[PDB]
Amino acid sequence: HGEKSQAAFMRMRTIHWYDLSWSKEKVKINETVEIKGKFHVFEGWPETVDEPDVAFLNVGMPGPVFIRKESYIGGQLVPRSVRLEIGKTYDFRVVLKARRPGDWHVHTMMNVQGGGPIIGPGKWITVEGSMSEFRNPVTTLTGQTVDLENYNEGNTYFWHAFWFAIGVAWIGYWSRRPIFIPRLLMVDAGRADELVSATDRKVAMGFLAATILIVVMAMSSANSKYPITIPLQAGTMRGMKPLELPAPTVSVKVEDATYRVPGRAMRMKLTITNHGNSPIRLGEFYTASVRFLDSDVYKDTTGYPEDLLAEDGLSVSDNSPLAPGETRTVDVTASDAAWEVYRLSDIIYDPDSRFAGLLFFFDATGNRQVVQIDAPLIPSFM
Amino acid sequence: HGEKSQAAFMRMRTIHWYDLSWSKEKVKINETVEIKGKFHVFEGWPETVDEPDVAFLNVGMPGPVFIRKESYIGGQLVPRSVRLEIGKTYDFRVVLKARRPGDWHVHTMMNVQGGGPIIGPGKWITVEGSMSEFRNPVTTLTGQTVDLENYNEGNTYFWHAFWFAIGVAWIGYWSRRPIFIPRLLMVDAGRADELVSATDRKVAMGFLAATILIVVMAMSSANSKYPITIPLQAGTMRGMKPLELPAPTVSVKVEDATYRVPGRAMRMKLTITNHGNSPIRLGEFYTASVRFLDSDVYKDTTGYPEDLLAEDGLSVSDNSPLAPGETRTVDVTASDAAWEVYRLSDIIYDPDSRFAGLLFFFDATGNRQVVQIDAPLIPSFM
Amino acid sequence: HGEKSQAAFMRMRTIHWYDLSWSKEKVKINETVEIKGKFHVFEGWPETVDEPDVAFLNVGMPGPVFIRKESYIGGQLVPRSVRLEIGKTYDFRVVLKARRPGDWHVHTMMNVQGGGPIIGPGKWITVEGSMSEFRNPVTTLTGQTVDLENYNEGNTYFWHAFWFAIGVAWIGYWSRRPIFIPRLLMVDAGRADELVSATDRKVAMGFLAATILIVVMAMSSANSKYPITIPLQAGTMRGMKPLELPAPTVSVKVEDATYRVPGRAMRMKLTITNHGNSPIRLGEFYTASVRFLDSDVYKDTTGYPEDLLAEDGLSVSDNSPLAPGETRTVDVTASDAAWEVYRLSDIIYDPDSRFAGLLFFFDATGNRQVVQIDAPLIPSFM
Ligand SMILES: CCCCCCC/C=C/CCCCCCCC(=O)OC[C@H](COP(=O)(O)OCCN)OC(=O)CCCCCCCCCCCCCCC
Ligand SMILES: CCCCCCC/C=C/CCCCCCCC(=O)OC[C@H](COP(=O)(O)OCCN)OC(=O)CCCCCCCCCCCCCCC
Ligand SMILES: CCCCCCC/C=C/CCCCCCCC(=O)OC[C@H](COP(=O)(O)OCCN)OC(=O)CCCCCCCCCCCCCCC
Ligand SMILES: CCCCCCC/C=C/CCCCCCCC(=O)OC[C@H](COP(=O)(O)OCCN)OC(=O)CCCCCCCCCCCCCCC
Ligand SMILES: CCCCCCC/C=C/CCCCCCCC(=O)OC[C@H](COP(=O)(O)OCCN)OC(=O)CCCCCCCCCCCCCCC
Ligand SMILES: CCCCCCC/C=C/CCCCCCCC(=O)OC[C@H](COP(=O)(O)OCCN)OC(=O)CCCCCCCCCCCCCCC
Ligand SMILES: CCCCCCC/C=C\CCCCCCCC(=O)OC[C@H](COP(=O)(O)OCCN)OC(=O)CCCCCCCCCCCCCCC
Ligand SMILES: CCCCCCC/C=C\CCCCCCCC(=O)OC[C@H](COP(=O)(O)OCCN)OC(=O)CCCCCCCCCCCCCCC
Ligand SMILES: CCCCCCC/C=C\CCCCCCCC(=O)OC[C@H](COP(=O)(O)OCCN)OC(=O)CCCCCCCCCCCCCCC
Ligand SMILES: [Cu+2]
Ligand SMILES: [Cu+2]
Ligand SMILES: [Cu+2]
Ligand SMILES: [Cu+2]
Ligand SMILES: [Cu+2]
Ligand SMILES: [Cu+2]
Repeated sequence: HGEKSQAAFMRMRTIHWYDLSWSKEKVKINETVEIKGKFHVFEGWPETVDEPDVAFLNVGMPGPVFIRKESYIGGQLVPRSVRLEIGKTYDFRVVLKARRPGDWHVHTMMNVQGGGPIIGPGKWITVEGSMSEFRNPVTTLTGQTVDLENYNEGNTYFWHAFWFAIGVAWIGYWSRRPIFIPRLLMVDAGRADELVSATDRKVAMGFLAATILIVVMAMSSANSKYPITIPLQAGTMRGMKPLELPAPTVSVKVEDATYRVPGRAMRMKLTITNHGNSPIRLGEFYTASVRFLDSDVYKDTTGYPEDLLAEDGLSVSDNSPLAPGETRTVDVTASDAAWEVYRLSDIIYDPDSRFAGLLFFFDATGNRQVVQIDAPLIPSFM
Repeated sequence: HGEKSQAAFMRMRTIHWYDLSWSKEKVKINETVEIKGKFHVFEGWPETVDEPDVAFLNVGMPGPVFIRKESYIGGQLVPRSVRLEIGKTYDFRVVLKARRPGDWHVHTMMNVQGGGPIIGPGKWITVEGSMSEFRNPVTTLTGQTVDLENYNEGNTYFWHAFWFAIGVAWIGYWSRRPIFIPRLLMVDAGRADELVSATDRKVAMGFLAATILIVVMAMSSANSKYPITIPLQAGTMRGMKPLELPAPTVSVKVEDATYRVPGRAMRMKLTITNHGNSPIRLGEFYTASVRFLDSDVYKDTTGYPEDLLAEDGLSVSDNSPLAPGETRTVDVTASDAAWEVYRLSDIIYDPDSRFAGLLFFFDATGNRQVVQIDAPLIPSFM
Repeated sequence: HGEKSQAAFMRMRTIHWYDLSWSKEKVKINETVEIKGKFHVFEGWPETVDEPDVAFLNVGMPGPVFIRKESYIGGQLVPRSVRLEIGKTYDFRVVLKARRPGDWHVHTMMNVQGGGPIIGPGKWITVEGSMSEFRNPVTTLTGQTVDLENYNEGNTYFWHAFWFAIGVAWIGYWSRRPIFIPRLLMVDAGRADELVSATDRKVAMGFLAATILIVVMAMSSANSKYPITIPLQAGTMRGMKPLELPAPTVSVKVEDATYRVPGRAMRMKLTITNHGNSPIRLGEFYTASVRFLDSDVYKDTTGYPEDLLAEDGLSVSDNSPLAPGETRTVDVTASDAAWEVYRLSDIIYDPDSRFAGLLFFFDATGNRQVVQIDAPLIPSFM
């Protein structure tokens, strides 16, 4: 939730999430779900979004209904912010543990500093069980195993209640006497010195000394109880390993790209050159989490969110085997209610009417090439 | 105009504009002139100029004597700011349309954010005709063809005059009575409440209600008249395609570079190694829009501004065919009044006495190699 | 001095200084000492240190006990700040001239803007002689040879004394009369106009006119005496040539890296793959200026500061010739008091417990390969 309201061109021109898998659709409490996939950083990064020099891989959900057990970018655990390069592709994996029952829309997201949220496709996952069964065991380097759900709760309650009680007692010591009107009149009359006695001064001195001594003793006792402590671990982790992918033996030029403004579709003229890899055929156009597929060339079998999957939303004028070398100019039409449901038609309000997306080409043997396209998008009103 | 006053080293060390062409020297009104060329970004970019992450290709002229019909960087239209990389070469093309008659010095420039203006060579172009014949037709996506010279002029005049008249009427309603002295005396005397009557309150209420209602009705009518509107299109366009140029089979090292301070020339010792490409010969040294040529090796036939063209300003101690492999140390002398006219001799006031420029080598067949040189420049006073 | 107090991980993860040489250990006054070596910029640059876009090569010493005659980065003189790229290796050379007698700990350092100091290994150098024998001759472009120790000293003294005397005379002219109490009483009594006479006004006018005229005449005389002047030369020098080094035919993966917190050592599990270059053997681990060596494989003969040299501080479970192709998992133990002396054990207070260093592999013929390792460092308390 939160993507439909984001500018259409910003969603089109930031990060592209390609083949994704979810290990389970329905999980029990304390069971783990794995979300893996690839994300590509668009070369034409918008200028109002800072470069992903400081980026964090996040899980979009209405709260800690899951707990993120681990997250890996390129096989490396990433508990901190990371640095990503423009134009590179990265594998990502996220292992989550179920905490609260219910149906949850879970998304993979990249939070970018100086940019904001970049939400990926969301999937509905059902958690069955009771929240009381959730456990979060962690073993420390000191040899102690604790449960993070209730660890250190009683100590915090005790100390906060103790200090609150001390403050309440300090206020109530003075609250046993007339408070506001008689004291104000006495101060106005010049009898302020009569409002504080020697016993009050002794009580204040005792309160101050007891507070300081208790703080010192509590710090000493806490140090004795936990002689091994480390500061909070923070920093930006550089040197993320990107994917070394086969360059596309397929070249695609966008002649024109238009959308009818009333409109639930997008149309584009494309010149495609096959540089080998056998006769190929376009099977899918990915724009903003929406996948328009050509049923005759490719069929999704990964449980891609159906609200974002158009099984026959790709209409190519001529989708015949493009013999290696053939340069065919084709008119592709990406049509689906998701265009209007995911407010991609709101590119009419955007201060930049340019789109970007991914095209997937398959040969007879099923090998897939990914081609990256970007162009300006012209609205049609006649 | 405006380059002679810019620091000499800043002009030497920012952008180099090489082979340029102008389609016409004399044009009529509504006729188009094309300026094409190449620009190279110097690797040793000055630190006080921000990197050209946000750069705009501009035309330097005393105003809209021309209208910039289009501009292309690397074959791509660039109506917005663009991103350029240090050390890369780009083709540029600018098509302008003549608007006002007269002789105009036209320059190609790169405005760089956090840096300032980078002016290129200027050429004198004559426009013949009358300004009243200039037309700027534009066809909108709604099917309307308009002339940008006078489009929406009457509407703006009408609305501004209407609101100015309303304000004048509001002031003049109160201006029919004594204004300053009697009213001031009455307010001082305590008779302020007598200065505003019930009729005045009713008039003020009517003015407020009429203003609000007129604004609302005008907005509704404007929306009805123009139901299709888009916001201003802005942004920085990345992914500019640079030139893939042959690396210079010629290696040049600058041993020493000196200039006499009184002085109208510059001298340099150079070690040149030919790595193939047949016997070569230096034909031209480009510094800051000034081209020093060796008449025996090369002759300009592009109509390069004569104030910046020194046909025999390159004197090479030995400019004989440098057999592939020969490593000759030569003393080159670049001499021309342009050195003093374009205030390149003002490098003596610069907080950085280092120069940069381009050397052009030609073989027997006429093939040209471009070598890029940079060195510190030492003034000579004895 | 000043490195032991710097965070251990910051010292481990910034710049690595490898093979270094000092021309002399004991020098006389006016004699020169050359310090050469290589420095590598770590790829995982810490986020709290700005990238070395503006870096200066500096000499760490308690003052001008030496004078830095020259400094070269990649064979190019670097009197100004320079730009360095992450992940590149550079040669550096520094020629210093002895000025003051005594024993001096001299370090090579890289000052990085927005980062702070990066100190390299320090060496003790003895200077014998008298400071009065030190000379700093410099020949100007005007044909004058001067000594920078005493040049322009007398002129500065004369002008400062002259202006101070003028100010003292101005104060003392008024100081001959009663100063504070009688004047205050007269001003309070309303007799302020009697405290300044016409002669005082004439004296003030003469002082003002003389000051302005003297300033103008002094400027004119200084211009006449030195008709050739240049502004201060400043700027950041880009285009530093890095080393083109053989990629390591040796691959090393860090399985685990741990340190006992009481502790004077560090332990690591490593998987090493030989990709040719004959049977190899680990001979040295460089962490933070500390070099742990395996005496049986390599011996230092460069006079590396002994406080930072552990001749037998590298213990490899199996350090037998790793036949090209062999993938051996070995347990290496780097032990030395320098770990505690140079406060590398203070990584326990660091907000980032990750280390980086260099491994040196030698074959039978003595050829050396440098492998770069980085990992998180886990403290052991049991
Ligand atoms: C829950 C209260 C709201 C917020 C409390 C915030 C800070 C505390 C303020 C007052 C503390 C001192 C009590 C008054 C002097 C406590 C005090 O003096 O009690 C005797 C009073 C005074 O004697 P008197 O002049 O002969 O009688 C006048 C009132 N009948 O008599 C009483 O019968 C008791 C009345 C006082 C009861 C108020 C207690 C509520 C405060 C404790 C709340 C603790 C929880 C805090 C978080 C919400
Ligand atoms: C690092 C330097 C210290 C900071 C400088 C200021 C220090 C001030 C000193 C007092 C100067 C005022 C004159 C008072 C003369 C001595 C003095 O302390 O008198 C009591 C004064 C009231 O002043 P007075 O009676 O008119 O003074 C005349 C002689 N008694 O109250 C206080 O000082 C505050 C309340 C009583 C203090 C008891 C200790 C509790 C507070 C400290 C914590 C102790 C427990 C430590 C935990 C381990
Ligand atoms: C061009 C004027 C300069 C700038 C104007 C700026 C804002 C407007 C100020 C005054 C408007 C109300 C007029 C006075 C009450 C208009 C008004 O009350 O007119 C009757 C006056 C007053 O009657 P009275 O007391 O019996 O006579 C005294 C003056 N003789 O009599 C007149 O004979 C007319 C004199 C007033 C003429 C001034 C008009 C100029 C202002 C309109 C300019 C519009 C263009 C604006 C942009 C420049
Ligand atoms: C979103 C919330 C609204 C903002 C809150 C403030 C609103 C204020 C309300 C009035 C409170 C003061 C008491 C007045 C009582 C009602 C009232 O409006 O009285 C007239 C008052 C003068 O006060 P009064 O006579 O002593 O009031 C006693 C009873 N009449 O003048 C005004 O309110 C201003 C001038 C007359 C207003 C006429 C409408 C023109 C202005 C609004 C635009 C209407 C056209 C819309 C275009 C589509
Ligand atoms: C070294 C002094 C410290 C700093 C000086 C800073 C600025 C100068 C202040 C005073 C200058 C005017 C002198 C007084 C009027 C100089 C002046 O009027 O001298 C005659 C006085 C006054 O005559 P009187 O009323 O009959 O006698 C009263 C004092 N006996 O008599 C004297 O016997 C001389 C006393 C004055 C000597 C003070 C001189 C010190 C100042 C010069 C220092 C220069 C070095 C500067 C850097 C440190
Ligand atoms: C660029 C524009 C200049 C700045 C504008 C202000 C200039 C002010 C002028 C004076 C106006 C006040 C009326 C005084 C009338 C003329 C005048 O100068 O009178 C003397 C006034 C005192 O005023 P007054 O006697 O009541 O004036 C009545 C007629 N004399 O003192 C001063 O002006 C200051 C002290 C005397 C000046 C002598 C010259 C020394 C200062 C200047 C440097 C000269 C040497 C140059 C070196 C090459
Ligand atoms: C959450 C836990 C709540 C803690 C509650 C603590 C109690 C707080 C205040 C008690 C007020 C009694 C005032 C009696 C003066 C009532 C009073 O003033 O009585 C006259 C005495 C006469 O004493 P004397 O013998 O003639 O002279 C002194 C030596 N003999 O004067 C005084 O000066 C008596 C001073 C006594 C002050 C006691 C207050 C100390 C409170 C510290 C509390 C510590 C916090 C808890 C620790 C875990
Ligand atoms: C650029 C175009 C210029 C537009 C010029 C607009 C004219 C402006 C002001 C007229 C002043 C007349 C004042 C008469 C009070 C003169 C006045 O006060 O007369 C006494 C009346 C008595 O009226 P009554 O009948 O006894 O009671 C009300 C119901 N019957 O009192 C009032 O309260 C009369 C109020 C009348 C106010 C009229 C002003 C409205 C002006 C709106 C202009 C709209 C803008 C143009 C639209 C395109
Ligand atoms: C470090 C070097 C130190 C320099 C010391 C300079 C001496 C400073 C002040 C002298 C005070 C004498 C005051 C006499 C008034 C004492 C005074 O006021 O005497 C009455 C005269 C009467 O003169 P008169 O003839 O009747 O009228 C004028 C034409 N004839 O009035 C005046 O107005 C006299 C004005 C004389 C003022 C002289 C002060 C000029 C000082 C400039 C110094 C230059 C700096 C050094 C250059 C290298
Ligand atoms: Cu959602
Ligand atoms: Cu992409
Ligand atoms: Cu010009
Ligand atoms: Cu260049
Ligand atoms: Cu030291
Ligand atoms: Cu390194």
